[PDB]
Amino acid sequence: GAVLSFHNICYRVVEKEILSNINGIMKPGLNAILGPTGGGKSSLLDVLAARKDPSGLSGDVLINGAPRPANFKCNSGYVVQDDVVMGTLTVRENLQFSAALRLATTMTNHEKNERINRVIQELGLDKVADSKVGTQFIRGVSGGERKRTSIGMELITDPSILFLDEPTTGLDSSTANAVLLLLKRMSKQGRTIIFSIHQPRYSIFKLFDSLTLLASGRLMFHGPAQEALGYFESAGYHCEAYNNPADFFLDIINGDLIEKLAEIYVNSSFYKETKAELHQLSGYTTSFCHQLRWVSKRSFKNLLGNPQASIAQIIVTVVLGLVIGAIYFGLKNDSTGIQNRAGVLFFLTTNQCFSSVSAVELFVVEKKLFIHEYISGYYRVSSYFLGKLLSDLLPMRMLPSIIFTCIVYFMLGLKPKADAFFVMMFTLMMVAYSASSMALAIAAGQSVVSVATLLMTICFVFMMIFSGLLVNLTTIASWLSWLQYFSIPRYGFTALQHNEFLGQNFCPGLNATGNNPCNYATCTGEEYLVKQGIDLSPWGLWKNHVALACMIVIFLTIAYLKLLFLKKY
Amino acid sequence: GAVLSFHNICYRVVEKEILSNINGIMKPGLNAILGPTGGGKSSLLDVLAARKDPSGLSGDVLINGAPRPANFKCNSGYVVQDDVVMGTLTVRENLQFSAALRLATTMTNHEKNERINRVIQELGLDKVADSKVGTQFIRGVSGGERKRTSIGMELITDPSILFLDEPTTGLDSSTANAVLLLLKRMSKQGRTIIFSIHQPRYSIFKLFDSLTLLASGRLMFHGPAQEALGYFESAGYHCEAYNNPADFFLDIINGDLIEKLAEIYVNSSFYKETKAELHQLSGYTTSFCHQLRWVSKRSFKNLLGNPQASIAQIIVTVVLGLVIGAIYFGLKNDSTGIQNRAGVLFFLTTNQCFSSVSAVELFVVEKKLFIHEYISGYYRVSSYFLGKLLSDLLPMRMLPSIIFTCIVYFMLGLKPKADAFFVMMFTLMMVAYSASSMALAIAAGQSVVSVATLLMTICFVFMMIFSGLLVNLTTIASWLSWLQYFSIPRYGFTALQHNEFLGQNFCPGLNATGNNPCNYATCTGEEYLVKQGIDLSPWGLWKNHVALACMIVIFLTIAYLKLLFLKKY
Ligand SMILES: CC[C@@]1(O)C(=O)OCc2c1cc1n(c2=O)Cc2cc3c(CN(C)C)c(O)ccc3nc2-1
Ligand SMILES: Nc1ncnc2c1ncn2[C@@H]1O[C@H](COP(=O)(O)OP(=O)(O)OP(=O)(O)O)[C@@H](O)[C@H]1O
Ligand SMILES: Nc1ncnc2c1ncn2[C@@H]1O[C@H](COP(=O)(O)OP(=O)(O)OP(=O)(O)O)[C@@H](O)[C@H]1O
Ligand SMILES: CC(C)CCC[C@@H](C)[C@H]1CC[C@H]2[C@@H]3CC=C4C[C@@H](O)CC[C@]4(C)[C@H]3CC[C@]12C
Ligand SMILES: CC(C)CCC[C@@H](C)[C@H]1CC[C@H]2[C@@H]3CC=C4C[C@@H](O)CC[C@]4(C)[C@H]3CC[C@]12C
Repeated sequence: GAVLSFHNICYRVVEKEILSNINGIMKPGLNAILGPTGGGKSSLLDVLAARKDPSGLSGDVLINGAPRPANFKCNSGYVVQDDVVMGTLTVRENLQFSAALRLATTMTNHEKNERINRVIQELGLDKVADSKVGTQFIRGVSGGERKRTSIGMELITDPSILFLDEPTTGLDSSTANAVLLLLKRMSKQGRTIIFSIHQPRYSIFKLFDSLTLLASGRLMFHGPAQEALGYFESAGYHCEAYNNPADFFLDIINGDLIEKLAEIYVNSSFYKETKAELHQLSGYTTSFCHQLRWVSKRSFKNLLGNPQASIAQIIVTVVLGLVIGAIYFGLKNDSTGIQNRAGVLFFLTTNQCFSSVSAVELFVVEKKLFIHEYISGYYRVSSYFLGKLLSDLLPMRMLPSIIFTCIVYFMLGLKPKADAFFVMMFTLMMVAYSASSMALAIAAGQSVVSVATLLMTICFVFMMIFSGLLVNLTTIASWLSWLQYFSIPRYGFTALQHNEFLGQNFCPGLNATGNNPCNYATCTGEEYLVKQGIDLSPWGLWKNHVALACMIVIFLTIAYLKLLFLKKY
Repeated sequence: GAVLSFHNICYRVVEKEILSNINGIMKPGLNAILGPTGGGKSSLLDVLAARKDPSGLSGDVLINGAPRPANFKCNSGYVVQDDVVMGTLTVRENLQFSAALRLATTMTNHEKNERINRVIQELGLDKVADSKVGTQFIRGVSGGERKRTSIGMELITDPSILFLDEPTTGLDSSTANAVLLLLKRMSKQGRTIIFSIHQPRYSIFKLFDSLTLLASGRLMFHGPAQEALGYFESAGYHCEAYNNPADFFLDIINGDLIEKLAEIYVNSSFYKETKAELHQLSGYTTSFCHQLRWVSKRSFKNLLGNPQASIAQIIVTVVLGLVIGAIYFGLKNDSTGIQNRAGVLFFLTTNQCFSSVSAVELFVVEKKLFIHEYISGYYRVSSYFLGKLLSDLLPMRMLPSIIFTCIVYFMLGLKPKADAFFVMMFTLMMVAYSASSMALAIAAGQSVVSVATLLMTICFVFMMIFSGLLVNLTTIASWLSWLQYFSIPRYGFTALQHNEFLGQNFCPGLNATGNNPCNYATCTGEEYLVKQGIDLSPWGLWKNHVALACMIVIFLTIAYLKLLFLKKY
């Protein structure tokens, strides 16, 4: 099988050392890593799996007599403590996704289906193959079945070496025993299993083949688990009956010293033998389009399977549209036309902007899953970005603009032409895309959602002040005027005003005989636009969409560069 | 000491029964309640402590031979699974609060200080008496010390009977052993301790005096913990060595049936004896002002000790004020005066309204603590309400109005009089109070903050539409006009407009010789007000503050009635 031999490890993580001097050999079977919570057990596991940065590593990890290959992460499985499976998807769907992106595309779909069937049969999930996994807060298969599902996702590719972080934490005692019996059955086949656990039971402990006890980043013991109790008893720490030996081992460390125990081990017979053995030993699959298609498919299934959020936004949009159509019904070309028109346009623009602060959750929620799957070799950092946008961003943001315009444009009696209807729709869509893109840029590469939401809201109100309606931008002083070019709402609102007010007359029965509206009237739409600082040329309408497009590109590029330089280790 | 004898309990919680037929006697010592998670162990604990509604209870709880007194909850302590201590306060401060509200006011402060010193010495917290407890996510004393602090808060009043829900869950093994040794020391004094635990160790289990095993709402065993293993072994379920007997007992239930075990117990020698014994046995301190003072003091200390949130809001307010003063600097009485004035007033009003959706967290965050302390007899439901308002609501909402007005009123060149400055300040303060009150009304008596925040934002935008600026309320149709009287921003904005536009002239060099501004000019402020639908009489300014005050009263009363009828059991 495989023999993962680590020798003289020292990891320095501010320069702290969480693993000091750890050497051992993990032969095939069911190997273990025990110790207190603060001990470097998960850290050692990651070090052996190469899921940790090589910066601090100061030792030689050597598998089956040769240095670790570059494709080790891809050829070896790793199971997370908290399952990352997609609740909205069916078990077989998740297994199909993993098979699609990990296994070679040369394999035909029939062969992959056979492989998935084999794995499902082995884990014993055949009954619940076609059932939704569930969020573990939402209803679905049981927690043990979710854990089995994760194990299967990693088992698709026939891994020789398999790592497991806390396989039994949060599971019930019966479920935990079931999981570990399953792992023992897997190990009898020759697959080397390496895992870390917390507070095991003697029924569990009786199944181990090797034991690695860690405390405060030091090696208290490495050897067969059966002989560990004899070793400690020989050291003088006698054990009482009806006491789980694992608890006794932890108790010795707790003191109910550490360097003394480490030296005792160094003088053991299990250390010189291990030294002799170690001295003897020492001296992308898939194309870009495939990744994009599958990640987009998974995202769309997640969107449909959990429709509570999207449906609510659609409902709110429709209700607001029907209310606004009734309130502003029958806009008139009289003294009060200007106020109502400007007000409705302002409201639509700001509603499109402030409703886009819900895009911060697009990447924040799925951060751990993204990191795990990138390290495991599922996909590139580009395909994830493009697919997630194409699935979760384009349609949701493209809908509200269409709904609003179709509902309100003819109830309100706005311009009766077709050239203007689609300009309005396009303008609103671009505003929404730009605002959502700015949200992604700020919120990308973060795990906390609160701060990003606060920042987004503050920035948007500051932008909204510098829109035309509230301040008359021609009045603002020079040393603060330039801030208006950094406003998303300004461009959209200006475009809508240019589209609507060009041609209207708001003076009933002027008769223009004296030709004098008293110069303080605002009798015509063009006069209002010029007094507001807007340009009546056609370029004045499109120099706003140009800016919105450029802002979209800039923000999306920033978000990509933030995901690409994120720390994934 | 005390002998809490329960007999023939049946609790029906939709009519489900989670406790079927449970009888037992809990003599002085260190008694226990074990079983699986789904078993009614916490439910039984609450039933014995009277923290559960008497509706479902169908049995006789009898303490020391007499029915439970009405003041039982006050004379008996109860410790929650998740500690509710205030992190922002020092240990001694929390103990002082509990002593102030639980112990009689007749006791002098010197005696109470001596009592607190005794308790601190007993628990062994003397070293960390003057250290902040911490949130357990923020730095502070260790988790074990927080648990000891809770135990002390309950131990202030010298309870004869003491209840503990999961005293050791989340604690480290060494810390758990320390806590339980402390409880054993307390029990040797004659105090009857009753507690529920999960997955104990044999070191812990060796300390028990009585055992009560529950599974699926049925009594598997009640008797001395020492004899339990012999009982089960006699039943045929032999036990292996190096296995914790608690785990063996749970394993028997897991099956690695229940009615069979219950019948076996009914035929036991520990059941007839208990029946014989049971048959033998059967056949506000403080004034309102004190409560208000102390709850307000605690709230203020919590506000100062965690200043990250308040400081940020103050900073945002100041920054916005200084930006707005620069943008709108030197308002002129010309064609563009009306727009800028109306815009700034609108912005200030809506900023005061939308910034008050952060008040939903005032009561949502401290819901569990409020319920626990009300049931324990700390305070009334009125004193908590008034004190929490007086501490957390009045100052925070009263500051921003003052800051905004003082900064901007003279930079913008608004009315140069004093009568108007304070009208503006008062108007803004009332708007903020009314909006925050409406937030409290909706969010009161809830544990989830998301839904309330969404509702608040939606209601506020709907209100903002019906303000004067965007819609010209004189245009709206009759069957929808009446919705304007339910708008908080409308009243404030109308008041500010009435205060500012009354007397201004926005037509430079009219010369009024022909006396014709063309009737479409809006040459004067009064003309703008009347065209907007506002009343120029002085009553038109104050009929808005009257409405705001009435809304404040209505919403606060609603919130109180929602807290008073909340389910606390
Ligand atoms: C339109 C008034 C105002 O622009 C202002 O000038 O003062 C401050 C402020 C405003 C609007 C909004 N907010 C504010 O703080 C928060 C907010 C949330 C909104 C939401 C909820 N977002 C947080 C996504 C909507 O769905 C639609 C419109 C929304 N409008 C606003
Ligand atoms: N990236 C890091 N930065 C700083 N300290 C770290 C980092 N990774 C580990 N450590 C430290 O190394 C020590 C070991 O932590 P460790 O990972 O082993 O926790 P664990 O409880 O044993 O893991 P698990 O519960 O998942 O099995 C800790 O003190 C931890 O703070
Ligand atoms: N107010 C309630 N409404 C509905 N069901 C309830 C209520 N209180 C308890 N139950 C039910 O009674 C059963 C027992 O739950 P229980 O309180 O004992 O959980 P527990 O794990 O044992 O408590 P703990 O962990 O804190 O020690 C559960 O099925 C629970 O859903
Ligand atoms: C760099 C980051 C922070 C994003 C900021 C980009 C902003 C400031 C840039 C991006 C593209 C720019 C626009 C590009 C084209 C023109 C047309 C010109 O006739 C007027 C200015 C205008 C309208 C620019 C204004 C500033 C602008 C909107
Ligand atoms: C239960 C909730 C919705 C409370 C909101 C109640 C509102 C609708 C009530 C409370 C007090 C009321 C005001 C009381 C006094 C007057 C003066 C009168 O000359 C005009 C109406 C006006 C201004 C009322 C309008 C409606 C009003 C503001």
